[PDB]
Amino acid sequence: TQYGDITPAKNSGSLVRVTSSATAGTEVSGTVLFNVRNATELPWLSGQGSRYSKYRVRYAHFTWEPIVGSNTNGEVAMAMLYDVADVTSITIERLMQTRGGTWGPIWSPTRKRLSYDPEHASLPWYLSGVSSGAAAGNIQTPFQIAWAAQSSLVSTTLGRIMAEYLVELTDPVDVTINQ
Amino acid sequence: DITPAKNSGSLVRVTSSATAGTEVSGTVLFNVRNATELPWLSGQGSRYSKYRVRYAHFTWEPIVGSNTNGEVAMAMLYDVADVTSITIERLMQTRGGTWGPIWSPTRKRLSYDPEHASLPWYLSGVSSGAAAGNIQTPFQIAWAAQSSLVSTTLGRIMAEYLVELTDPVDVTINQ
Amino acid sequence: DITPAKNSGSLVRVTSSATAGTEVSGTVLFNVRNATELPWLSGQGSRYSKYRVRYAHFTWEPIVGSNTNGEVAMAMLYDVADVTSITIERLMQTRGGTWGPIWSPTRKRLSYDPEHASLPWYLSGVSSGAAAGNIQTPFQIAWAAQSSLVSTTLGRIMAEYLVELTDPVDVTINQ
Amino acid sequence: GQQPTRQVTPVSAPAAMGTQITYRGPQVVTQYGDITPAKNSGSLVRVTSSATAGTEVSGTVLFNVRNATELPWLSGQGSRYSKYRVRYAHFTWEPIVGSNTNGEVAMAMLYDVADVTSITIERLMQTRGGTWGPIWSPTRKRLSYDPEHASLPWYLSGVSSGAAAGNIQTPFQIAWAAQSSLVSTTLGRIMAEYLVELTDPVDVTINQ
Amino acid sequence: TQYGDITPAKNSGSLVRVTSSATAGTEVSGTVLFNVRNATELPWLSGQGSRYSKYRVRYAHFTWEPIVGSNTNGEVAMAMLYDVADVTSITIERLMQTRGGTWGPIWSPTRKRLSYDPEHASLPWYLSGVSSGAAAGNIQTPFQIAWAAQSSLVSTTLGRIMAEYLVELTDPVDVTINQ
Amino acid sequence: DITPAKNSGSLVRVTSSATAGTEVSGTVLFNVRNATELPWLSGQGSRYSKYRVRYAHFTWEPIVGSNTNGEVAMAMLYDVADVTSITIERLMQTRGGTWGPIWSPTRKRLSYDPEHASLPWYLSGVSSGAAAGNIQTPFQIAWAAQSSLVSTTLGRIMAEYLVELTDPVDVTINQ
Repeated sequence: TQYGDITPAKNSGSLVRVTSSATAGTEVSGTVLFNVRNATELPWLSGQGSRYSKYRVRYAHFTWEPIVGSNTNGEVAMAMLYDVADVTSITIERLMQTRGGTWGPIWSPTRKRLSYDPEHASLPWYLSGVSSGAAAGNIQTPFQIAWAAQSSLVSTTLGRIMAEYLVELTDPVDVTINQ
Repeated sequence: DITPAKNSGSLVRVTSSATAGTEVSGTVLFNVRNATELPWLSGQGSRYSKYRVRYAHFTWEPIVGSNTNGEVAMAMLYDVADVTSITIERLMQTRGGTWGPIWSPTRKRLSYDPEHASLPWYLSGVSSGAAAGNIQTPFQIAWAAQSSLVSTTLGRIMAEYLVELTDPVDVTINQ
Repeated sequence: DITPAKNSGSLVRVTSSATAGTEVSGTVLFNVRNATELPWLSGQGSRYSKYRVRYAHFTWEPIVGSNTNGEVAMAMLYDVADVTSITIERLMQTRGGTWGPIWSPTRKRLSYDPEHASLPWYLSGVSSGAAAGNIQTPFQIAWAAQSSLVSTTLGRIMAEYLVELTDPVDVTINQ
Repeated sequence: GQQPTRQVTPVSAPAAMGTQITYRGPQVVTQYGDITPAKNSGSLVRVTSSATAGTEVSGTVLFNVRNATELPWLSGQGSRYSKYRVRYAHFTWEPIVGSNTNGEVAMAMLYDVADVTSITIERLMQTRGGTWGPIWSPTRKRLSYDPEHASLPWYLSGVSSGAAAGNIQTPFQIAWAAQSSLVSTTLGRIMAEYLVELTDPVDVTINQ
Repeated sequence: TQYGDITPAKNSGSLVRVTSSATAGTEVSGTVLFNVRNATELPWLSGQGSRYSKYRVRYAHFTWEPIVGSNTNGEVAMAMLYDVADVTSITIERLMQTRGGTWGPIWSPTRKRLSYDPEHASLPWYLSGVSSGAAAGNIQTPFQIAWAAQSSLVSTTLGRIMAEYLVELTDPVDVTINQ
Repeated sequence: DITPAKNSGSLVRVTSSATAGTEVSGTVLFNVRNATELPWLSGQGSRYSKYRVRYAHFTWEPIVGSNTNGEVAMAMLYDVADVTSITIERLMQTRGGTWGPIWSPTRKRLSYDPEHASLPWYLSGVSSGAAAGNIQTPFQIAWAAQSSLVSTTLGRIMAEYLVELTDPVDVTINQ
């Protein structure tokens, strides 16, 4: 197969901004879908997912980016999920029991990054689509990043979750038709 | 253990718009259980659990004279969901886009790219729904055409394929 | 570190002159940020600082019947400044000139010559001006056509390319 | 028996992190060809907090042999040569604040003298060269120039006003953005070590 | 790439006629752009620049051609510039400090010729154009020849500046469109 | 020391006879100083003393629809003197004869045979006379055409060449 058939998208960026609960010390959870179509958290990537039919993730590393001082009193955790249907009960003690679970103090930048395991992809090429539904979801997104944090600080942004990746897109499509 | 089904056939017959010059668009699902456009193949799909496409080539087949005006276009889609907003200009910027005058037999052909199958073996099923559809259909052919003629049949979209089927199943159960 | 964007698309749609037999000319800038004629590509150009063209092939796409009179012509220009005095006879004596009856799909194609790029990597920018333009655009397609028909759309100018982009940039900043 | 179940890593933060820097002097040498390598280092920008707490502050720097504002030393060299090119250039963040402080910083590379608006942290993070981190800590990964992708084999030592003229005289720019709970306080500086090759001498008076 | 794609233009010719100031002993300056489009000083070359899109200079040597006797009292100087914007303050003492600067007595034909340095070209292929402006200028012309002379003689032509070159043109264009 | 000038262009535009079906004939001198049909080249010929043709290919370029009647023909002549009695039937029995329906782009092309140049290097001159002409022109293209249409322009005769020039000369002197 010739050159060009696969287009690599290598870049990084802020996945999400993690901000504390309005009630001091209350865990805050979240789940982020890794898509070429998640325009909210993967803008740069989304602008391309939209113009290609299929895609696959070559590699993706996630890390915690703190933006609060050393005296802050919080904790953070991340793990990788592979079922779009898994969206509840995201607690810290649970992420610490699921694949890649990384926990640490709020002020500390992640040392041992969390990474995608491609050799276990549920399928060769995922679809650049938006069809709602659990099944449809798992066929359009390879994995998700579950996270949970907590802090005595009230309604303050603690930091972000960074992502350094490289994904390959294939089969160009018209932005409009492709939706 | 793996059976190859090699054949060809007419997928669809394209008819001019009621309003001259206006575009007519469409989309065809490529699978072993598409009785409407891939009849011959359906007789096979009906008796095997899984399958995958080895190769598939699509072309334009004219019925009109070289004088007729208008043009055709085709491209490949890989999502049962996308079936709207199809137009020549758009198909032209889509994977595999072929085109040309309506009276002329397509030069370059539209071919399937197995290297990027979303999955090794697709299901010979008929379940409804977007997902259920993407699991049963490797791809679809999007097409659009327009002609100065009115409500006349311009031509057909042709298909030449080789499909590998596997895991035989009683036709009645498999549905 | 270098991303290839391979695709095709319709650049322009050429329409007959108000005065039959009279020539209609035009010029298309080839770059990653040309939303008008290279839409699909623009979505890429918008998110990369630099780029360069690996290969690009242009052709004539007829919409009219083989009976129609007139002819088309294309050539490559390498200066955003030159946009006047374009005529068939002239394009024919310009680098890469292709031509032929209006109803006929171009035989030989117009191809890009990277061996002579004015520079290694062009900027994905939108600044106005001749210079700023030559720094952002590797070349343009000049075309001219004439037909016995009146104010009718003759055909489209097609493009097939492979572009290598580099140095990603946030879409908002890059403008 | 089996392998470990987890991996523990001790982490710690000091009251304040920083860096002392002693200037050793610029390095210049004439060589065969017309080539003459200029090597130097220093402060690029003095990054100071927004008057409105928590608000983002930003900006960009042109890498020029004739940018008397931020690269004064380099200007002296630029004024005497006609052309040049960058061998390497690395930029880095240096904190003046205690680890107690809140905020973050980020920087990346741009290649069009015209792109100088809408600079923000979240946006620099998705731009090539993106580096970032809590404001109080020196930047681990540095920002380096990529000369293999230069648009010009040799850039010009000129000062013409255009946007194009600017891109013909500048190989790249440093975008940066930061925010902090502190108000109108100088957060830190962006340092730079680089090496450029000047060529084709010219009387300074004329080179303008 | 095949034969013919690049057309070599090898020749020489008079660049400029250097004539003295109306006021005895006053330095006279000048700048000459090396273009396939400078019809005033590079006629032979210009007639081709006009019919090609791009071009590059393989080599170019400049020399002083005196046409006044040994008893004449003057001096001449040349140097090479690479910024079209550099056009003022052209004095002899300054050319003698810029690249290739050659100075000598008026009656004496240049011995050590001044030459273009291609390995330092700002760009691979220059444009055969005329768009005014500094930037546009530097993209259409690779370099210029700055010169200055002076002599007790009044308003008399001292000599010429010769040029022996070889430039390669590429991408034919219609003479009219190309402007 | 030897410069190659590679390009193409329109030589002549052929127009139908006043009397339908009647033949229209013509002949084009191929040289570096033919401002009328080889303009671009003239700008080169004007500044070189000698030259020789590396390769030259001529073709028919239609402007009419596939319905139009009539035919075209071309052949190569090697004597400035011969310009009379040109007719299709005759060109067909002459070296390099190409032909075909008027609306159809020539299949086989007319090519120059350098192996038999009457001389190594031809002069870039403009002197009048048969001899003076044969010394300055390596060959000419004879053509003839006829069509059912009346006084309409049928098409153009195209040329693609590579010419080697030598011994530069000031344009003014060289004439």
